[PDB]
Amino acid sequence: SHMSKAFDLVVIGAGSGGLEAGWNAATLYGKRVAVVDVQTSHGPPFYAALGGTCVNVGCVPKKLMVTGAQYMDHLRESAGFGWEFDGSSVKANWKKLIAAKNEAVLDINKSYEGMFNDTEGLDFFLGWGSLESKNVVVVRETADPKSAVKERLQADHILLATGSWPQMPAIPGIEHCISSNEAFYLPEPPRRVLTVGGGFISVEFAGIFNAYKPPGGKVTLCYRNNLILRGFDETIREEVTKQLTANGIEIMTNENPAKVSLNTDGSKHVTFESGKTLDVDVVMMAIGRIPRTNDLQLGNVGVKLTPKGGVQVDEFSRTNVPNIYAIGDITDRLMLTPVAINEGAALVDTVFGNKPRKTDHTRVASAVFSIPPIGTCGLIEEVAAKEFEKVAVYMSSFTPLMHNISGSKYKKFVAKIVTNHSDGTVLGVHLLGDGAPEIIQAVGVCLRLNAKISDFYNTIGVHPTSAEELCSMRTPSYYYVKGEKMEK
Amino acid sequence: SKAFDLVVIGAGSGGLEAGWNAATLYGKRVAVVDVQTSHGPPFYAALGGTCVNVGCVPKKLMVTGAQYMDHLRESAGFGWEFDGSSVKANWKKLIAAKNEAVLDINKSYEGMFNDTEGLDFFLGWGSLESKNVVVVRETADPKSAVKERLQADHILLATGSWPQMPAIPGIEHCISSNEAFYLPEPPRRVLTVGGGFISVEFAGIFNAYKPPGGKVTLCYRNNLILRGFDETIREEVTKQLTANGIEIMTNENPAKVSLNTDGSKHVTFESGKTLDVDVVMMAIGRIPRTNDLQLGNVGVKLTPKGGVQVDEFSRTNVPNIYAIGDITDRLMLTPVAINEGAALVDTVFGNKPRKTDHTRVASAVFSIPPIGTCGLIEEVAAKEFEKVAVYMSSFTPLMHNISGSKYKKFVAKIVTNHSDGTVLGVHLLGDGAPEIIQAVGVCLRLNAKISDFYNTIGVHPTSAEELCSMRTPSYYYVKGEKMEK
Ligand SMILES: Cc1cc2nc3c(=O)[nH]c(=O)nc-3n(C[C@H](O)[C@H](O)[C@H](O)COP(=O)(O)OP(=O)(O)OC[C@H]3O[C@@H](n4cnc5c(N)ncnc54)[C@H](O)[C@@H]3O)c2cc1C
Ligand SMILES: Cc1cc2nc3c(=O)[nH]c(=O)nc-3n(C[C@H](O)[C@H](O)[C@H](O)COP(=O)(O)OP(=O)(O)OC[C@H]3O[C@@H](n4cnc5c(N)ncnc54)[C@H](O)[C@@H]3O)c2cc1C
Ligand SMILES: COC(=O)CN1C(C)=Nc2ccc(Br)cc2[C@@H]1c1ccccc1
Ligand SMILES: COC(=O)CN1C(C)=Nc2ccc(Br)cc2[C@@H]1c1ccccc1
Ligand SMILES: [Cl-]
Ligand SMILES: [Cl-]
Ligand SMILES: [Cl-]
Ligand SMILES: [Cl-]
Ligand code: NA
Ligand code: NA
Ligand code: NA
Repeated sequence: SHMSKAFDLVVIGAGSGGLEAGWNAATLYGKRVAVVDVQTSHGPPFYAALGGTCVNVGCVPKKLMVTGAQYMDHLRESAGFGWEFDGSSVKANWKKLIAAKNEAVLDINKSYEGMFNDTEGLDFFLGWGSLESKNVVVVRETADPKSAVKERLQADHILLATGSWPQMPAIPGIEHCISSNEAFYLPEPPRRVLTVGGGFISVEFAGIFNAYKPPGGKVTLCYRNNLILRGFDETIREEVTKQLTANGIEIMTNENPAKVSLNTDGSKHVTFESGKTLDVDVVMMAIGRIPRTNDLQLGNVGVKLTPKGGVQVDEFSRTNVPNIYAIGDITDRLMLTPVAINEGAALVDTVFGNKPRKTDHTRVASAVFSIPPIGTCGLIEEVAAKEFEKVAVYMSSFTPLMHNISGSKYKKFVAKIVTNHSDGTVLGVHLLGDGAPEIIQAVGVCLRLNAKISDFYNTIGVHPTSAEELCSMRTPSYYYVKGEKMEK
Repeated sequence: SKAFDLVVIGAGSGGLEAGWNAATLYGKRVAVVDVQTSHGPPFYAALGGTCVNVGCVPKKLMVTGAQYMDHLRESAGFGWEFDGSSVKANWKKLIAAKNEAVLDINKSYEGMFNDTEGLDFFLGWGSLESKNVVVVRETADPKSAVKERLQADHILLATGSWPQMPAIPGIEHCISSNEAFYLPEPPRRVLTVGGGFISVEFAGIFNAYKPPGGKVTLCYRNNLILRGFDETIREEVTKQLTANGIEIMTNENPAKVSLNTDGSKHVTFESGKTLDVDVVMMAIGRIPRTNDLQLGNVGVKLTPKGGVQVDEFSRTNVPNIYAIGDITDRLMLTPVAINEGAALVDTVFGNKPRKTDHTRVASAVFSIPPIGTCGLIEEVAAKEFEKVAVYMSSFTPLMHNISGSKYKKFVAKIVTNHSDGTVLGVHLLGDGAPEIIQAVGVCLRLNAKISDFYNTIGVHPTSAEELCSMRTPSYYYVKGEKMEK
């Protein structure tokens, strides 16, 4: 006999949260830390890898792809500013985009491999981790619990940071579908695609495919309810629909796939609940992400799950079992890279540092890299209204000037500030238009600072920008007093 | 004769706000005077002011059109394929395009005049006849035909500013930005003389629209362009403009310009260096526009510098004459004039004294790539506070690894008061900087601490988020001296 490798902390999942935790504990509390993940670089079969979802199959590569997409707009829009070239000569090369995105992701993988190798107290382990018991973490050959054990890891504390995975509805033909995962690796651009879901990934991939589809190509997005983007400011959801339609993407609302069968030429025949049908080369299922709890064998130690099925955790990320924590998408709060980063740091502060700290989950700034994009932070009006007696809304939506010249007149900029009209505290900011995501960041700081609308208007404009619009609104566009919209 | 509550000389940023606010929010009767109704030669500025006619609005659009130079090329990295050899930058098309945008705002501003009760527009040149009387002559010549005398309870000087033309031999062969907005064809060779934003912004505009064998040279008399801006940013913007083909001549200054028979220009510098160019633009400064105002008649006092003298409340030495905007010669910014012009009206036709706050004012340079800035630069803060800390981040973003523009570093710097952690200045370079900085302005109004920044959760992926992920200073200034203690 001989000893198992021993750690202060073992983290399952080398992603947005786990990596911040592992890093913080190794470089700032002098701890020995094990991080398990299922591949060392991006791609099939498991897509996520060293770096996590954000890095291999999320924020980073999609943003490249959305930048890739924006050139369709750019090239068209430049004629207005006098640019001339052979429009007939223009083709959008997917192969070449993917190959770019790929090796860029690979550099991030390779770069984090090197940082493990270079950081004393931080080691990586390739495989599937699970819980044999409350202080033992087994790393196995595959997700199957009968796969050969690779190593047993003795751990004082255990960090569950496995993230989330696409939710695939049980319908006939679901095997004929794909997910965000596979989208990143289509070998050639789909000609007709249907993205299923009215959420941020679907809306996003739609514009991507929209830009890179060949010939008489068509992109259809569908949503089970009236209006895409549940959770976002309601003017934005409408504007963004009209703008997605304008770039030639079509929206199916109050529609939901019920089955998919294969056509004899390999294409996809989709029947919705309503009897309706649609033929596409690809069906991208993007209807929700579910916490990834199944391979962890949490039964072995009895970690309680919420009804929705995420790892239940207190405001400090602790499970019903001492020394086991969870952060990030597996917890089913806000599914965002920076919330997982801020969650892991805080956990490590709490447990290894002198300074206990908990993640603030309100007033989190976020974006949607649609074309144009949304930038948002804080409460939307319909929520604000329920919880505050008097709520004011300030609004503005010129179609901006450059887009009068550029040809895309359909490209509005909406800006919205939602306030507690009783003292003027800004509860929420909601934007759609070019630069929206870049603008919203400091608004985050503003909110954490309890900024009042008076603080917004009293600050002096930067001209000429779209952001200056936010310091020009002084008169409310309308209100809500106890629950009810009014206007005066 | 005609007579009024408020008479405004200059239908510009400051004055048209002043006007409208007095005329609509207070029911007062108002005159506004300008020399032209729409944009362009001969007077360039016109109804709408500098910013609309020959300022922010037109340059923004032209810079937006320059950027497509960068855009068209960077599209390749993302797999866009097209015939590169068929690419032409059509200047006349952009100028025509810019001209209708500007023309339209003019027209609708004249639309606001004919729609609005008790605010009237007057064509011609304004001048102080008497402390209650404004003459509108037909031209700047103070001996020309009177068109109106306007009886003026209160008077407003908002005639803006004008390009400074140094009195060197053959100065007459140079243009300023005014003419630059109207050039019939894009120069093959251009010298922009000046280190400030107007010179820089135009440098890059001509750089994109230059015909095939062309070259944009910029000169500054001192060592580094953009005095007043963050130094890391000045040095970077310099390296990045160089990589995009614009030559920066530092430590050089024109002593004269003489005209060649083919129309071009022979620029001779103090150093004895010479360079031949198609156009010489002069953007070395902008002066108060007070020559034509006939101020002598009442003795409104100007300073040593030449701007009308004013207190915190825009008031001149002469009771009931006031001055806002560029004419006063502080912050030369459209939104500032607009703030000045409206606090004025509130402090004069209402409840509360209101003073425009000149500090911590966010601003931008629309260079390629753009700067956005707010609050103090580090050297100035090391002279007022005892422990200054500098927070720094300078990666070349990934989209630019893929793009081909590996030289496109994003710079993000926070200057702090290290004793309490108050942020005093935030300086940005890179795509988006002018948009990012706006809400930083608000922060700086709410007393933001460096920790108020790191504690806010970032939006990913954005450049902005870098402002929210700096916790350890890169270096310091201790009681004057720079170090990493
Ligand atoms: C398509 C897409 C686009 C997105 N775009 C954005 C965006 O633009 N901005 C933004 O803020 N957020 C975005 N997100 C969200 C962001 O990716 C996630 O919120 C974040 O990556 C998850 O945080 P996490 O800590 O839970 O780590 P994760 O990265 O999700 O998980 C880490 C790792 O756990 C591993 N793992 C799973 N099971 C095991 C096993 N038991 N053993 C070992 N390892 C295991 C996985 O391989 C993975 O590498 C996007 C997400 C997706 C899917
Ligand atoms: C190239 C350039 C780019 C610029 N870019 C920006 C920018 O991006 N952002 C920014 O904030 N600022 C910018 N500015 C500066 C901004 O334009 C000015 O600060 C602003 O317009 C000043 O407003 P004002 O009220 O003082 O008067 P102005 O807007 O300058 O208007 C003064 C008016 O007075 C009129 N006038 C002059 N003499 C008389 C007379 N005797 N009788 C009657 N009328 C008269 C003029 O015709 C003019 O319309 C830029 C300026 C230039 C030159
Ligand atoms: C240069 O600093 C780093 O790149 C190290 N990292 C830090 C500080 N936090 C992370 C958060 C999320 C991810 Br995904 C990656 C990091 C990286 C990192 C690299 C290697 C091992 C752990 C963390
Ligand atoms: C279209 O904007 C308006 O509602 C009227 N304006 C206001 C409120 N402020 C201005 C500040 C600077 C300038 Br330049 C222009 C305006 C316009 C305006 C237009 C015409 C006459 C007076 C004011
Ligand atoms: Cl292709
Ligand atoms: Cl759905
Ligand atoms: Cl041309
Ligand atoms: Cl100079
Ligand atoms: Na190591
Ligand atoms: Na303002
Ligand atoms: Na942060």
